[PDB]
Amino acid sequence: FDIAKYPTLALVDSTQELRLLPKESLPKLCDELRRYLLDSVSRSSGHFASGLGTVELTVALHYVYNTPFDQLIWDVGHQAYPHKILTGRRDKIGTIRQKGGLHPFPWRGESEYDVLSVGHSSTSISAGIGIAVAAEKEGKNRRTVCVIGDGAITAGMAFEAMNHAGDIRPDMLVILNDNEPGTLFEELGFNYIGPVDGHDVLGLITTLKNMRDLKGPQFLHIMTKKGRGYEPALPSYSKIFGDWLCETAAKDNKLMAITPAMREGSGMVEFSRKFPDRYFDVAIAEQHAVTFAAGLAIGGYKPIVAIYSTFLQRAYDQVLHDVAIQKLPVLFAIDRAGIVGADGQTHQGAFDLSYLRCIPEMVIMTPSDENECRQMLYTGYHYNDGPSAVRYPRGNAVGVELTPLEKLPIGKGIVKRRGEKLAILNFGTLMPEAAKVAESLNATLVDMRFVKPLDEALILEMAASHEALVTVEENAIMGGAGSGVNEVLMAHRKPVPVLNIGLPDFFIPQGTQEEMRAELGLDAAGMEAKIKAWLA
Amino acid sequence: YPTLALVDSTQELRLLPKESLPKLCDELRRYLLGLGTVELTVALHYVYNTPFDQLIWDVGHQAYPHKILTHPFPWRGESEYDVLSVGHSSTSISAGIGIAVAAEKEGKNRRTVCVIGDGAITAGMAFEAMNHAGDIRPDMLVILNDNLFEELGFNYIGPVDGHDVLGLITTLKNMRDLKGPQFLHIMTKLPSYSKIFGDWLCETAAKDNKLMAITPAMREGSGMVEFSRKFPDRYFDVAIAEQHAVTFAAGLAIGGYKPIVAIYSTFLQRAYDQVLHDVAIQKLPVLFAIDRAGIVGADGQTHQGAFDLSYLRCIPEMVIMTPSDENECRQMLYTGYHYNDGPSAVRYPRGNAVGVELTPLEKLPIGKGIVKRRGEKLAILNFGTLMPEAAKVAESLNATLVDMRFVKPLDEALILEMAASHEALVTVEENAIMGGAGSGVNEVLMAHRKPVPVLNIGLPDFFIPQGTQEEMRAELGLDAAGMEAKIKAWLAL
Ligand SMILES: Cc1ncc(C[n+]2csc(CCOP(=O)(O)OP(=O)(O)O)c2C)c(N)n1
Ligand SMILES: [K+]
Ligand SMILES: [K+]
Ligand SMILES: [Mg+2]
Ligand SMILES: [Mg+2]
Repeated sequence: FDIAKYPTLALVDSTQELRLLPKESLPKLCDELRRYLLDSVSRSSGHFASGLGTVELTVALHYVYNTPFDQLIWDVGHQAYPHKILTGRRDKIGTIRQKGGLHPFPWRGESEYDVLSVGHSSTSISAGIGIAVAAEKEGKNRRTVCVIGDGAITAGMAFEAMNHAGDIRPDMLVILNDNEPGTLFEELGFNYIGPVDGHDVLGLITTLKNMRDLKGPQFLHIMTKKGRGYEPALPSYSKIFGDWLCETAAKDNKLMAITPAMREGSGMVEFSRKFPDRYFDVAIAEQHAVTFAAGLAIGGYKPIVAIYSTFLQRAYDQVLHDVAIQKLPVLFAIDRAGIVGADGQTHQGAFDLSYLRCIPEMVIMTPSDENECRQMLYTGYHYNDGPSAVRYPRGNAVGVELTPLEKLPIGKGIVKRRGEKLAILNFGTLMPEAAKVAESLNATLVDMRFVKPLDEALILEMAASHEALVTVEENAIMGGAGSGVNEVLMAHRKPVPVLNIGLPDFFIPQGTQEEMRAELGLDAAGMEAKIKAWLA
Repeated sequence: YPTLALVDSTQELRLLPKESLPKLCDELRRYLLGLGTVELTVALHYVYNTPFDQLIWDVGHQAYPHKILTHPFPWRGESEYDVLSVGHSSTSISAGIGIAVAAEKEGKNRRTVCVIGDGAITAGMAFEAMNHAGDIRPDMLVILNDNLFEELGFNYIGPVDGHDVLGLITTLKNMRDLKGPQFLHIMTKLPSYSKIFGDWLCETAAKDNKLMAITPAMREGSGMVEFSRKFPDRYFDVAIAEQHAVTFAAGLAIGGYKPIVAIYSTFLQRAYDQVLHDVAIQKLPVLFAIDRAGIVGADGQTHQGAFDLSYLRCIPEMVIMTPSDENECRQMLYTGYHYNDGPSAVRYPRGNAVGVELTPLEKLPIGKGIVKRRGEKLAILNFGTLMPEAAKVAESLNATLVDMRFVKPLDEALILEMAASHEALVTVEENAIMGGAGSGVNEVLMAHRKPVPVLNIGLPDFFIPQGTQEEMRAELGLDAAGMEAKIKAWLAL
């Protein structure tokens, strides 16, 4: 790279080299690393911003700790760009977030300097304790350290971890990256130090050096500048939801909406401002969000849990045990359903149509466009026999016309086109492509609307009038909606070939949503090819 | 029981004179003859206007006295005095602040009180609940039945004697008009699969230094008592924290050890995200010993390990094994333990094993089922411990019988071979039919466009009620006679 523009950064290709530089040279390095971050990564990545706040902390860590031998763990990892830059990926940083480029967050297979693959938050301390325990048994003096944000240390996990750490007392350092006190951490069993200036590299080095050597659970609380923030993980469906939320809240006082620290992402900013008394941000606590909704439901209100498909994974037990078993009519507005894009593997809303389907009493809806979305939220909100869910992708609507809200009959699909030989059953926002395939193959097209309960009569009807069925969904094929269709046919002993089109059995790689959907054969062309190969 | 006899409703309890209450506790305590919440239960129903005021018990395992003055745990559909249906722990505070906020907006002065044990306050969801309450500050009382909070946002009171009936009454009454979140701290006083698991653990821990066994507060339940005593340095009880349990295992694997997470199928539901994000995505070889898989019996809907094979199955890189007997179980534990390319799981039911011969440990080829009987027209694919019954059906209908062994990856060749060899297939599993093992079988046949009819036998789409395992299995048709009857009717379609 521009060796003359960054004379000091140039002297670092590995942390080993970095540890060779003299202390007084570090402040200058930090300046070059900060400028380099702003000059090489596409601003379209947003996370470069979160990285800015850890520049000094990262240099201090790799200078004091013996990495990659010592184990460094970043929570979430959206703040690890400088970490990647200082660990042999300086000249590859410009490709981060892109298809075939560096991972959006630390990834174990990408580098020996990445100890834990992260994306969801609050996992650092737990894995960290496991790592420190192994290091202690190893007996080679391997050191452990975790960097966790003020927001991430909000999850129950973090508490379970810290409480456990407080008991077995492993030699490890937990660094609180506070960019928004210590009594709690001391009560939990940690030796607390801070708050400290997180942008004083030399000050952090001498502090880190001392604590790296101390025994037992150590906790350093630092403060970093938050900056202007970053973008969260035809109107978007998030805005559709938000708008519906506001208008519904104005109609009746029973609406209560909850988010686990994703107000903006789920499109609830305007809502939270106009109805502060109907809004709840439980912090990064998906588990409490759901059971809190149960309580509200029990108390006679109508709770709505706004949660991403990927994060809803952490509240599975509350959904099933605290809401489903009790038939509590909680409405789940699941955003980021399907492939989410740049965030990659750790954030795909690839499994909700499966893990939710095996749950008794659960009603699962999948809108094909923004009007259907509104109608289903409406239906879900007025469905009081149990829990209901409406899932939608990250992205813009199709631009359809919006009709007056009307409850949709539960478990009923609707044929959109009458064809021959082939009947394509669509579940979700992949409809536009499915529509192209049907028109191109003169096949029958059905918008299933409900994943559960399934419109069995309609399935049986399509099977009886066609040679083969094709199911389309943006979710894992295994256990998903198509799988549900197969189950119905098998039960009635009407074995009609069914091609289940959906997500393959591997975690979906990062890239553009369009770019990744095409690569997986989830577009008109790709789908027709699959059908061709299958029939062949 | 002269004092208790005068109590058939909590309204009658409130009519009695204070001085009489202590005698009631002694009687109530002898009637039962858990008994450690007698004094508190009375105090609460005596001071609070229940069932108008909402009383929430965490876990419910110790709600017997509560039920007398009023299912194994409090169930909303049973009584109106059971505000929240429980089973799993740490839900009280969570649903409770939800109920407190509702009561706040209702404006009818309805009170909210949650009773939680010291074990339940170790769960991550209790931490999230208290934090949130300390923020929005709803009017409510959390009672810690002990047999930091001020830092979370609560006004702490105590400690106080939990066995002093009149004492608790006075205190509860004194806190009547205290606003915001209040916290009252009181002080109170034939082999089974679980067995083969524990023995296997001890045996294995004696062969290497890598094994590490973790449990989220269920030592005896998972039959690990012996192991904890013989290999204290390989045992880890992380309290009621399923999430941390799994991610802690991930860390042990990253460090070079071979972690084994011993957890109930129901509770594993609470660590779903850690299993998927912290183990599967990193392809870390953690082994999961899933106990109480299938119908557990007396514990009811809140403890049924019924979705086990459905939620793990959609996860990429996951290896799922379903022992048909105790010998298979040890082979699979051994296999899963030495499978280093990713996470593996071995699920087994609560209760006694079949009584088969135990053969020396040997690795099983991943994703390979085995044909046990070759019949005609029908091929029965078994997944799990319902095999004895499935075998009876096989002999009765002269059907081919196969022990699939793996739920994932499935033995596709065997499935395609069987489908080509018969007119129909029948899958048997003690898991929800929807998204289960058999469902996976359907998927293979369809992907190959070889649609032979398949009869998926498993648990129905409703939470199954409490009752002995045999009773529930016979009632659901997971009986030999029930299965055969199901097959006949299915073929009669
Ligand atoms: C379990 C989980 N829930 C939600 C998210 C979405 N998320 C990603 S970043 C973030 C906030 C993290 O806050 P903090 O650790 O203080 O870092 P900061 O946002 O200040 O950069 C959230 C909610 C997540 N990654 N994981
Ligand atoms: K509802
Ligand atoms: K293993
Ligand atoms: Mg922060
Ligand atoms: Mg207790």
